[PDB]
Amino acid sequence: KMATLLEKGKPVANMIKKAKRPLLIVGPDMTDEMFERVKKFVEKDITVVATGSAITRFIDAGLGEKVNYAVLHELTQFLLDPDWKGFDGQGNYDLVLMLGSIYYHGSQMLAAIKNFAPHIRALAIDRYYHPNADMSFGNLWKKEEDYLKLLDEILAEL
Repeated sequence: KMATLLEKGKPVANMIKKAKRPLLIVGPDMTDEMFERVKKFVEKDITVVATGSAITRFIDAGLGEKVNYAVLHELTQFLLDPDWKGFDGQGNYDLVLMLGSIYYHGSQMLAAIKNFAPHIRALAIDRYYHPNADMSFGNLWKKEEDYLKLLDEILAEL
């Protein structure tokens, strides 16, 4: 199985709304315009976790106290455990969305979750196709605006 291609943001919003406990993982490979969208996600009914360098952006935006922090491989370890209590002690996350991942690392985490965590559905919502997600955006990086538009479709529906 390769990740089903997602071509619109509305379907992604719908899955976020239906999940019991959605988690948005935000890594360091975020353009300035991507980070404008991510600020807006922080205000939605979704748990946000920043990995590595991404945490600095949230701090400088004054959103430090509105997001979680993790080291990516450690967070992946916790996610794999079906019995992990999550950041708030109230459970694991049934829907995990990934953006801004260093591609190679994001790919390995997605493979780990696919192989070992059937309890999680994983969506890659980045500007590169991630075959290892359950679902992924395509290779949109040549025309970043197309990608921003998809993120805007998610946001408008949330």
